[PDB]
Amino acid sequence: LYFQGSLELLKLRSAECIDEAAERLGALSRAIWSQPELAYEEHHAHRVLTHFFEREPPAASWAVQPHYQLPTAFRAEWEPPEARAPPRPLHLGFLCEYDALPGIGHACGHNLIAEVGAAAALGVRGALEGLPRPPPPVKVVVLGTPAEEDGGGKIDLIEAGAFTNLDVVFMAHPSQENAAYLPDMAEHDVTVKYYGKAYPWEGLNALDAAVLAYNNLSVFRQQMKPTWRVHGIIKNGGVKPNIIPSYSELIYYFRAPSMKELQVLTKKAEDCFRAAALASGCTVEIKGGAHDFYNVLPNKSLWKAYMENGRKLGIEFIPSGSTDFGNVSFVVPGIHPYFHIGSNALNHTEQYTEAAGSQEAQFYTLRTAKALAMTALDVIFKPELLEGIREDFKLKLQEEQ
Amino acid sequence: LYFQGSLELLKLRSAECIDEAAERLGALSRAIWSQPELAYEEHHAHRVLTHFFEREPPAASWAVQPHYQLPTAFRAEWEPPEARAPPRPLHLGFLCEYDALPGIGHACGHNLIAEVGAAAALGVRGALEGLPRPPPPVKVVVLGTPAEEDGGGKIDLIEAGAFTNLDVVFMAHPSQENAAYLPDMAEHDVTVKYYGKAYPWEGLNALDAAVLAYNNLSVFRQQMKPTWRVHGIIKNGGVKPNIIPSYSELIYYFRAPSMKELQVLTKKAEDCFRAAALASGCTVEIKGGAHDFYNVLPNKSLWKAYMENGRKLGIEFIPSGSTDFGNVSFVVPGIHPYFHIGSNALNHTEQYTEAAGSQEAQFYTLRTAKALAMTALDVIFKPELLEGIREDFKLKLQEEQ
Amino acid sequence: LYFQGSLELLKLRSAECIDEAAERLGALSRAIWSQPELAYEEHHAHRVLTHFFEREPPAASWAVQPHYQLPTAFRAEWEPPEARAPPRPLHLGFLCEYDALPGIGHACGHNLIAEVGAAAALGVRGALEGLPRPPPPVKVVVLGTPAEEDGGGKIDLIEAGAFTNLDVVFMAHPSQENAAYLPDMAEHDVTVKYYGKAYPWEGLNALDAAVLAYNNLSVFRQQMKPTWRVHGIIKNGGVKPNIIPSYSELIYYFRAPSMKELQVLTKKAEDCFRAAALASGCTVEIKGGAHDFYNVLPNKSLWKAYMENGRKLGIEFIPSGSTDFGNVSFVVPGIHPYFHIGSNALNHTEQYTEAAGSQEAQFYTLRTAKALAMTALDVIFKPELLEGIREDFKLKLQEEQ
Amino acid sequence: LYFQGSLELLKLRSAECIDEAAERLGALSRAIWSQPELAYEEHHAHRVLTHFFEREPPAASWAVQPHYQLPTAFRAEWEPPEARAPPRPLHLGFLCEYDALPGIGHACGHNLIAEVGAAAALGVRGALEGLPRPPPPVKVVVLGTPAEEDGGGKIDLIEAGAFTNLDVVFMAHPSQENAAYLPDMAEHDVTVKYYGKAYPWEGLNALDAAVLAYNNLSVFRQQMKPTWRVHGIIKNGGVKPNIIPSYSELIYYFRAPSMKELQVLTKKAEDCFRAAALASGCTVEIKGGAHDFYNVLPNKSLWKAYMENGRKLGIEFIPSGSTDFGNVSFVVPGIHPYFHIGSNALNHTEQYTEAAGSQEAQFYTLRTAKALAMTALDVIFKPELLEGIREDFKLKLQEEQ
Ligand SMILES: [Zn+2]
Ligand SMILES: [Zn+2]
Ligand SMILES: [Zn+2]
Ligand SMILES: [Zn+2]
Ligand SMILES: [Zn+2]
Ligand SMILES: [Zn+2]
Ligand SMILES: [Zn+2]
Ligand SMILES: [Zn+2]
Repeated sequence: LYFQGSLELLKLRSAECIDEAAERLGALSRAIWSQPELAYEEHHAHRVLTHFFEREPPAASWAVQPHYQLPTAFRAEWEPPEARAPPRPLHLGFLCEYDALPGIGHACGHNLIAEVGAAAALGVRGALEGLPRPPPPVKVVVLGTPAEEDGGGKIDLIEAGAFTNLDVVFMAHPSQENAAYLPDMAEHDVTVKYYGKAYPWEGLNALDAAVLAYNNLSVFRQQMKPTWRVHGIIKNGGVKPNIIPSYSELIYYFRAPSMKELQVLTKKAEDCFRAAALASGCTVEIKGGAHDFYNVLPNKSLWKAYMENGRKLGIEFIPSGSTDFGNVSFVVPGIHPYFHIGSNALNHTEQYTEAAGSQEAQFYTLRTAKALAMTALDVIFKPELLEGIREDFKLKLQEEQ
Repeated sequence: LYFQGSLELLKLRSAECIDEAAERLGALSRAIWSQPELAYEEHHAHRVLTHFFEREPPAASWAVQPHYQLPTAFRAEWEPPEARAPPRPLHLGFLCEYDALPGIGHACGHNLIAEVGAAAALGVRGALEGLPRPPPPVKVVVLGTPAEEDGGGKIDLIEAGAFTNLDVVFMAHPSQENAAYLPDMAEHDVTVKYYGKAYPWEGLNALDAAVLAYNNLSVFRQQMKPTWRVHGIIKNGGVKPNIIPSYSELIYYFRAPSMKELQVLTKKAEDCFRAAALASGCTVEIKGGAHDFYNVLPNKSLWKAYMENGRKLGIEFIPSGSTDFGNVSFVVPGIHPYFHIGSNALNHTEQYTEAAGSQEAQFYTLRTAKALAMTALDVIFKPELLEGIREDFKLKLQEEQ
Repeated sequence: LYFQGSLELLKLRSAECIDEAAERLGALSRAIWSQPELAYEEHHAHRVLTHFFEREPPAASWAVQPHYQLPTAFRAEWEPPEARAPPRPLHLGFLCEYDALPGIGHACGHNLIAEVGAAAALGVRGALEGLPRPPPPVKVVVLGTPAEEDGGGKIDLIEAGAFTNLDVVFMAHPSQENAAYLPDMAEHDVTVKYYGKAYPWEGLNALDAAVLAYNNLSVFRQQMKPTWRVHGIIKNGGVKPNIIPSYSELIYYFRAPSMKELQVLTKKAEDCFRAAALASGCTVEIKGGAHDFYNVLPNKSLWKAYMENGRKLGIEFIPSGSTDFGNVSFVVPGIHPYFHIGSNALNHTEQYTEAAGSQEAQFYTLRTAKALAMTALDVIFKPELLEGIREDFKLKLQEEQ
Repeated sequence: LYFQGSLELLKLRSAECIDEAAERLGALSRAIWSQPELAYEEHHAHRVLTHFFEREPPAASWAVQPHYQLPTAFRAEWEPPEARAPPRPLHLGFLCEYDALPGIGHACGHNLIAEVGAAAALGVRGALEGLPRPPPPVKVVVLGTPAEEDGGGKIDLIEAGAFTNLDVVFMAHPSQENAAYLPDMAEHDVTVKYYGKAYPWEGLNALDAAVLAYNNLSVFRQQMKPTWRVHGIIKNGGVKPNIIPSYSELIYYFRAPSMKELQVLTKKAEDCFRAAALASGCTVEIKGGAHDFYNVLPNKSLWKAYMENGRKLGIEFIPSGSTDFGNVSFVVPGIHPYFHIGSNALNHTEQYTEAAGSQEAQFYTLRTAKALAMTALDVIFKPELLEGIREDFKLKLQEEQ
């Protein structure tokens, strides 16, 4: 309330600090949206974002590390520059995504994800910078995570230990409605290659193998759990009709709400692929993807605290697929709310690219960044909340084996 | 020629003896045709045929053994009753078939097969009975072989040793044209049963197994040798749609021109059946038929001698499927000529039953019986022919491993 | 409260009247459970239930009509016998089901459905019988509806106009948990018959038609809405392998949450069935079931009033498939709550038959009957509720076209 | 015999003229074999062959027309230069093929086909050049026909009228054995394209269409005539698994021994392709090849005359697929004998390329060219043969509708 240094007053400061930075935050979104770049090729977005945190006044007050582990990834850190000597500081992480989609551009609104992560972290710092009483030990960490749509850049960062010292991690994703949580499933990719032998009696038909595998999985759909998903293509199904195909290649991905269910679904698919080899006489290589994507672990305490802030900002509550943030949420407590940006268009369509770059989307983006920053302030000043986040994180970890 | 006791004169005697017996031979065909009986159920035909050889004058001059090994099989033997004491007699076999088809009756003309086997043997005896100079040691053996269309009664007789002491075996089969030999293939029967487990996620779908097996074999047809044949049905594909089928059953038969090719074809089918089990998660029982049918081994010497007789009778030369005579032809040299009976109807159709019982078919049946009997006389009096039959039989046996 | 003739006091009377009748209501359930009868064959259950309402004291105070429209259906009615002359009486319906399942008996607990419908109606009458002040014009109607698991006896009753004068209809169904509503989908049954022509070149393969139809639907599953369901069997897939099958027969049922979605799903299946005919060369008969089952329309006012009563009885809130009550709920406002009976066994399994007939299930059955009866009392004495039920019923009817 | 100007003496002259030209004919084969060129790209072979006939002494005695209708086709003509004025001259055609195979080179021995056509025509001219008595009116015509393995260059030449004035046409093809005729079937090519629409419920799956078409044809194989052939590939079966494929493409070719059978086979395939569209909901384009290849019409008189010559040369008598010579044989009487070249390797394999260019193949090639040339001499001097060829050609034309 009207009290010296209230949490409600710090929350107001962070919202004022975000409104003051609206112009240059909009420029940041425009720079990434206008130059769409694909996974691991986000060189321009990496330059724009590293320069953004280097130029925040005072110069070099954000400690920026470009090319952090990945060439297009980065890391920016800020803390109050004073020590006292008590005693573990709180580490709060904010993620920026910035990879686009082939052909249609930023049809997932990833330019706004970079903006919202930068804005939230800016707002937190400004609320803590305007504090007389020595501020609690906090480090604001920003991580640029490339290649969300393909590869999974967060996973490469996890393998470098980038998340081992974070206590909470925040990010947000533009969608069609406002929701503090939405079920993103685990995912496993696979590439299947069949090899036979090229009169047609003396023939092993690798095209038959591909078709029989397709038939095997198709009838299996009747026994799939209703939450499971299986999609795939025949990449190579022959070259010339006068030669019996001695090579075929399929590309599939499977999805399930948990890792244990995903392993069961993957094993039944493996049987379907191996059966086609047995029936055709071909040999088969089944090569899984480099990284499995994890389902997103929810955190009741963090989500309930986030919704209470958004309701004050005026957000009314009620996705794209699977994200490498699920791997993050398995090692650091986090939230990944989806927000609406003034459009009815669907994600990963051409009309969403229009909305993602529109002037009208800027209001909704900064508003949700305000909600993230206030939620970070809650964790900083409510120790009962921090233990609540850690309790919910520990319990959900056991239920996922 | 016009020489005392010429082979040409004995051949004429056998034709006269067959013409004299035309009336009662026609009655024999009529008795079997008018009362069609199925495999192993030919009780009436067994009575008619045993009574036929018992009534041939003088009474009991044919040594008849009813219920020989099988209830509806029989054996009849005749030899010149005088001994001399020299020295191995020649054993000449003639087979009678007499089983019909379900519903359509004697649509394969099996009544005429019984007639032609009885007639040939009658003609041989009459040619040798009217001989003054002590006749060469010969035993005429007639074997009633039931269950040709299903089961294979000749094979049951082979297992009892019925063919171990025969030197040559004769029979003939009514068809659409006249041919001393026609390619009957080997055959292997199989019954495939799938077992699963009965919400549908917790389900093993045995109907999927049947359909996937069908798909597996269907695409395999492109790589089958053009002489191979595969036919099958889904006998049991479920009972009620609201229960996931936990049981399915297929019935298939495979055909190939040789036993070595048939084993290769059977092994690829086995892979197709097992792949469906792997893809569906079901277990599978693959039960082969009680008896595999063999392809018919030709005998150049016997066939060339048969065609030379038929040409004298006026027969001009150029099938149903697979016959257990192929198993016989692997242990005794034999011939299985097909003959035309005055009709364009196809075997195993309703209109062939009409032809098989017609008066017009009697002329062609007795004519081909005349050709068989003269061919038997050739073997009896041409030792160079007998060794030629045995040489060709020995060589063909090696080529079939 | 402690007021002369309170609704809370009438609700207590109905619970006392149900407890007093527990012994003979248990006997009623035992009589149906011990003699399981199938659809349209429930002659013994029809006798037991008609005799039950005829014996309720005073004799013939329930007006019983046996063999109502169907041979095993019945109708029982009671009202206060006094007229006043004001003015439309309220008609309250209670349904009794009593058909079992082949082999496993009453694995859906339908004996308890008959009991709960009889008990609810008994409790309502006893609450209104013990009233001095002239009671509001009410008619309690009980309808025996045979053949729920097959055929749909309620639909036959709808076609006779049995529901045209009911204002509200009640029934309850034993399951695994307590829920005032659970989503039962619409359903459409179909029987598909393929006709071809019986050498195999001159052949139309009706078995191919069945298998191709199966393949057509199987790959379609990937594009089915996740709430849709398709299940089917190959009833007839051939008779003998040596005859090319000229006839095949499939039996399928489809489910969708609305009639509009069900028509779309049925049309795509029709394309899959017709494509198999085109590909094989066969003709096809597609024969839909005699009666389509409708999805169950919820009624917010009735369900919220029912849950408020159950909470007082001690019921804690949170199915089998599709029911012909959905057709009823489209013409009369109704509720179809599911209740737990002391077991973890699943419906339509052998172990549920054990629970359905157990002594332990009697407490839960009478308890839910108490909840239904009190809910009926709410409708009788709260005119604001009756209009609320009619408003919600009218609006839901428009959303379903 | 030893008679002035005997046909046997002219036949000897043609064999001597071919032996004298062995060195430069071998060089011709070597020039084409060492520089393999594909269909319609045979620029170097066109230069070599046109220069060959231009250099035959006396210069320009062969009237050479380069770039005849096609850029790599050619035409060379020779006749005795003297007129007499009687009266229609005999036109005798010899074809040269010279296109190779992708990757493996001249694995069909087409370099030897060019050689044998040049050699036969050289031998005919030399036999007629060494004649005093005015020679009968004959024109020797050589036609370079490119693109046999793809496209069908003879068909392009037929459409230009190149064959309308030929009386007999000769060519020969290296294989594994010596045969005056071998059954080459008719062929029809087709390209099938499926178009759908890209959540997956709102999806038309063009990949399903391709797979269902494959299933439709696969089960049809059981009812195909045993002489029919169907082969095909899935050229395009998707691009990325996360997008439902809205486009697929198949490439198939069908073969049958006659055009009437080929139309029936093509119509059943058309049904299979259209059924997949109906089942999937996609639209379909079925585009047949630019040119259908015809089966080769035999000519008993020409073949019997050819075998009588080859037997004198020492050839003992007893393929690759389908050839555009079948279209030629439908408008001009011709023969297309296959000859052995000293190898057991199969056509269109890497080891056949070795044999085709070997020194050992030259003897067999020149020998068969001798047989062709003597057969041409038979037609020139036996008018009874010419009418016999024309009678057999006319009758076979009616049997093919
Ligand atoms: Zn995305
Ligand atoms: Zn995204
Ligand atoms: Zn038969
Ligand atoms: Zn037969
Ligand atoms: Zn039920
Ligand atoms: Zn039920
Ligand atoms: Zn070739
Ligand atoms: Zn070629």
